[PDB]
Amino acid sequence: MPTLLRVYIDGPHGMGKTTTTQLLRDDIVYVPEPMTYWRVLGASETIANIYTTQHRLDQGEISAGDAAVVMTSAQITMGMPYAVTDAVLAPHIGGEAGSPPALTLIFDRHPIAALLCYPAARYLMGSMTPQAVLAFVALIPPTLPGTNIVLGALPEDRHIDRLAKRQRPGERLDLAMLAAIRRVYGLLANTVRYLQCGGSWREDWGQLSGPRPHIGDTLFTLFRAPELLAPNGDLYNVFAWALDVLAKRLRSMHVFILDYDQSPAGCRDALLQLTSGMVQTHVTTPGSIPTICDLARTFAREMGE
Amino acid sequence: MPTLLRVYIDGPHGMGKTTTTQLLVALGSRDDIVYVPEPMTYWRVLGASETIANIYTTQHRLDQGEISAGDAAVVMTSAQITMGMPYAVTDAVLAPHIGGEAGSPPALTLIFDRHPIAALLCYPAARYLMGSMTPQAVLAFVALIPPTLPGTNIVLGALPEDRHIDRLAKRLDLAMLAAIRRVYGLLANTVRYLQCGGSWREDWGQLSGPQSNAGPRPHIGDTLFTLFRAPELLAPNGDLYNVFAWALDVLAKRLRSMHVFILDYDQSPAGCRDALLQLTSGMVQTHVTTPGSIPTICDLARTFAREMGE
Amino acid sequence: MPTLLRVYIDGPHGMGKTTTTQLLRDDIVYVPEPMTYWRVLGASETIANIYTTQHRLDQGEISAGDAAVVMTSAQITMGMPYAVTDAVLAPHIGGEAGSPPALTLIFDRHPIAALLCYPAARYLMGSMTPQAVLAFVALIPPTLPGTNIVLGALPEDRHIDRLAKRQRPGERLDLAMLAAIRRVYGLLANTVRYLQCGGSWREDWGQLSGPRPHIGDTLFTLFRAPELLAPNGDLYNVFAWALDVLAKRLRSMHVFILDYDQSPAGCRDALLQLTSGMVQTHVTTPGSIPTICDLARTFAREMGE
Amino acid sequence: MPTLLRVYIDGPHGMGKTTTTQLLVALGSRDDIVYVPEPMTYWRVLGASETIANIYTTQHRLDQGEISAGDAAVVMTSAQITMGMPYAVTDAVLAPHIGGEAGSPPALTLIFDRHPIAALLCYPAARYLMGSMTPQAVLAFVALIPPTLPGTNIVLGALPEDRHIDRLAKRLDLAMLAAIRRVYGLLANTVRYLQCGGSWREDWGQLSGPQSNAGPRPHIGDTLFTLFRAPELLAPNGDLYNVFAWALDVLAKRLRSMHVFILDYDQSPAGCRDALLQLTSGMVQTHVTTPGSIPTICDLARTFAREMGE
Ligand SMILES: Cc1c(CCCO)[nH]c(=O)[nH]c1=O
Ligand SMILES: Cc1c(CCCO)[nH]c(=O)[nH]c1=O
Ligand SMILES: Cc1c(CCCO)[nH]c(=O)[nH]c1=O
Ligand SMILES: Cc1c(CCCO)[nH]c(=O)[nH]c1=O
Repeated sequence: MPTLLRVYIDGPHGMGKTTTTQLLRDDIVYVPEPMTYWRVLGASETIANIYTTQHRLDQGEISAGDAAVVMTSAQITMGMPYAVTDAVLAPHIGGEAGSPPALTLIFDRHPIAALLCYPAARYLMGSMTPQAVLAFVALIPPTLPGTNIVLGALPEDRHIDRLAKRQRPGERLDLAMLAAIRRVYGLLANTVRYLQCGGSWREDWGQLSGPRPHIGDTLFTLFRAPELLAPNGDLYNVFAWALDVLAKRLRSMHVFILDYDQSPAGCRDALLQLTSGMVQTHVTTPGSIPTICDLARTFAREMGE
Repeated sequence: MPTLLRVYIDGPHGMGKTTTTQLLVALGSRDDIVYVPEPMTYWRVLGASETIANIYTTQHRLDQGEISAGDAAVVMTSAQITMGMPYAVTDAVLAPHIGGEAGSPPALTLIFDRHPIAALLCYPAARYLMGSMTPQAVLAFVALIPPTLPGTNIVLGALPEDRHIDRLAKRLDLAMLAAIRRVYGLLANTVRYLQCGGSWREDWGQLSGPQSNAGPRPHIGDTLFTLFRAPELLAPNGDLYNVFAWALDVLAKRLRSMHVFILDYDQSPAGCRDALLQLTSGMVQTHVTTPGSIPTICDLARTFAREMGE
Repeated sequence: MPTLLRVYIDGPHGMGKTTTTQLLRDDIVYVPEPMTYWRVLGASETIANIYTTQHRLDQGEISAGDAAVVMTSAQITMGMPYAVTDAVLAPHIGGEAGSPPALTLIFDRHPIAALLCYPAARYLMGSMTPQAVLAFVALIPPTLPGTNIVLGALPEDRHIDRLAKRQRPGERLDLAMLAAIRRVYGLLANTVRYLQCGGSWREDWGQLSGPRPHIGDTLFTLFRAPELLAPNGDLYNVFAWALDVLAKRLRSMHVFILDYDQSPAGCRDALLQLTSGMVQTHVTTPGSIPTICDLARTFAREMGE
Repeated sequence: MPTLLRVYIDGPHGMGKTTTTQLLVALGSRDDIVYVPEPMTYWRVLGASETIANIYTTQHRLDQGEISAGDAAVVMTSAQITMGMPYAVTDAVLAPHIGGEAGSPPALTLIFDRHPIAALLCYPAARYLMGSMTPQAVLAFVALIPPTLPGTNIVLGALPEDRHIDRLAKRLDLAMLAAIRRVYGLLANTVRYLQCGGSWREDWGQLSGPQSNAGPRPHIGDTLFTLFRAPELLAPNGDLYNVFAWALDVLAKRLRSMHVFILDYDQSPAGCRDALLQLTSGMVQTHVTTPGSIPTICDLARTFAREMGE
């Protein structure tokens, strides 16, 4: 059975993933940003709606409840392409191969960006309830073998610079959102590591009110929100179970950090040198490769412009 | 390994589902049958404030022309996320304990008040027909439906519309009642169609202009695939965009391995109970993954019930 | 408190770590190969003794028992510099910093090379008992925070080529040893991953006789050796406890794969791009940096030529 | 948290250590005192074949001039790895359960038949004096001595040489007996020296040409630091190579936080027992890290005893 290498380029937007993936006929396929789905297919100018809603919340034109509704609804549209892609690809993924590959599938983001990271950042911006965030978490697809996710590293000033000259249709340069999104992804990397080193959120939970990251430097800190706790301060079981799922989904992910503070050619090599430690899997059928190729190419043609 | 029987009682609201279930639970030994109730407390307090009231108020507002379709859709989509939360989280923590199928007593019987598809497919689809939700959002929810675990037995209910209207009326939105009844009828036909070898892609062109585990193969027009022939999902060449076509592939995959049964609610509560009890005999059981899965499952259900079912 | 980045360049010898580390005044210090300790200080031509002993075992001049004694004794000498370095450095290492660093300490190998990997490979060459290997494992120092280890990737033919032109004093080009050492390091990488993904050796033990690597692709397979089992096939508790330590020591390590199938400049950049995902720690005293620098420079001056 | 008392009975062999320990264990309740015996079975069968016999045969062979110093050193080094295995593995799995120090009854008392330093320092050092081990290998073992956990109470024994020779003689290598007695005397002085503020680096130059927890500061020449002034460890400038100097730093660090006591074995078994029992009163206890650490520790000790102590 042929081998496959899946690479999910994620992290905060505005550092250069697009460029980095771009600089790069049958052995590698690229599933690009589904901008057409966000701007036309799924709804009308989804990014624009998102930034306009936060801006109005900031100005006091709408309430926090109004914003959260908009924001929750918008995230469903944003993640759609990722969720549908994962669902049809799942059955074709077999078990790990071990320490080249028939096919290399490079994706522009993983489902957790839309189901965990963006929503968590919006929660930090006061435009999304923590219950909605855990509801998206509860819907995160099972982590399949060989789930390699590349997160970016970049000093904030440089990030702002880079983000400013590459704004998306309807986007507004919001420094508070940049900080929130950067904080979530930093916590994300720490969480995977925490979990991989044996961290148990239920055992360390008490430390939030008192060789691995401290629970306070992981995504678990965000869920100490008062909306999720009973009158005695205990976490409701519904949410505690959602955190159990988060732990299980994140733990088996393989995280790779890509330094974006270099030229596009540097990033390109950087990324390519990073693939040697990535985990490959076998496919389930002999005709899985071809199907995967068409899926990816069809996705790109229809949603990546 | 000990065996497990999971039964999800679902279908349109107002038929007597909850009553029936509690009567069934009351018959069995204290610990060989557990109930996972309707998470009303999560819907009224924990996830958000009064969700059902908000859903109904939004629709009414839309009907009166006090808000736009867009305004309603954003509220319905967000409300549906909250509505489905408890079902999704329960399925996610139960998943790992479910083993392979065994055969048609068992160590434990888990009766559930609805299945994830109620909140991720059925209500959203009914709201799409009510004009308070977009077809794109409905398909987004469909794509998020968790993998269907082995031994997924779903009991849907049958009941004459005049009796249902009567039973339900003590708002009483009759248009929504008709829409949810139609959606559940489509659902049963969809499973049947899929189990008889039906391929939506092959029959798609037959579109234009119930029994779940018995009968001949239904026409595609009598299944859920007909709801998605909306102009929003169609490209300039007439066919469905691939994004949406893939969502329909997920829908087929998720519903084809389920075991659906129809329970006639047009009888007394005790009749319903005994009818349901008889139906369990042809249902599929599964093994559990660990020896301590049973206890864990009981605790999960009891915990759920205590915190969210009142 | 200043931050520190420790980088242990390890993996099978002969791929180019030396060159890679070499191509690279106060912010980075290099602790080189302690060749002088191996050839003179600790004993006389230790590498030579090692390869001569295997060769004689292969030719049938000495017995397996004779070889194991020599081999065990030799490994104590080989690891000495690493073990003493770790022991005096331990107290200065604080907790993780999180997602530049005051000091970057690049080492030529980590204690597990001499206490786990080489011995395991020699066990595979029939020149070391499995009990001795688990005895070295039991002596592996506690895994401190920020333990980043770089392992190399390189196709076998290329490795042989590279190994052939860079033989060490007294070394003999042994293809059976190359395979054994390459196999151990491949299993090592799989083991860390297995452990990080929740793998439990005691739970999966039964699979050796019947989203993570299968236990059969980890270092645990090597310890199914008959010398370690009781008459009923059970693992003796002494050894089972040694495997518990292995799991604990390996699990919190951060592994990074460096592709050595490129020019030295490529490897150098490759390695440097790999540092962005490495874990940094705080030191315990304000004067820890300076002390660390002198230790490293003193080590280099006395043992690295 | 429950408290724990760990006592390592060590010192030269042939003084009555084992007997004394078993008498002490026999006094306490069944489960408040557990014994971790000498792992003879690991030394005779499990780790290798007959290790002690091999050690003694090698030395004899060396003495007779039937093998070289190099041949003996390779065998002694490898034998010492096997000898220390069970102590090292036990310390590694016990470590995580040990908490901070409490004060001078406790939930559990663990009596050990020797400590890791016996196999990683004392015997190797004695073999160095016997010419069957190199000083470099001895220092390699020293560098591998595990971090000294809190509440490390070590009981060393005192006994006149004529009585010891008598007690030990039913080979009888008197040179080895003298070497091991000297090493243990040096050890006690080393701890004392370190606890009185002694700095080997400051006093190194005083080298040329017992009581563990009492008395004045011993001279460096009466401590273990004197054994390492060997020509093999000295650079051309006269001083120690840094590699070896760092090994001595590890030795100081490891022995300075230990609590050493001297037990007089020149009395009857019951006298020894009561003497030992009285000594436990000034020993340091520690808390355990988890509430279930006690049971785990008991099982570990019982398992160890069953598998390796006969
Ligand atoms: C992926 C994602 C982005 C990033 C898209 C890149 O510009 N932004 C959002 O507001 N929600 C999402 O979920
Ligand atoms: C499950 C569900 C119901 C049924 C709950 C009332 O019995 N109603 C909705 O409006 N959305 C849903 O998702
Ligand atoms: C590190 C090591 C090497 C590798 C040193 C690099 O040439 N070889 C051995 O035989 N034992 C060891 O432990
Ligand atoms: C502990 C030990 C002993 C003592 C065991 C006999 O009581 N003898 C040796 O030769 N080496 C050792 O390491």
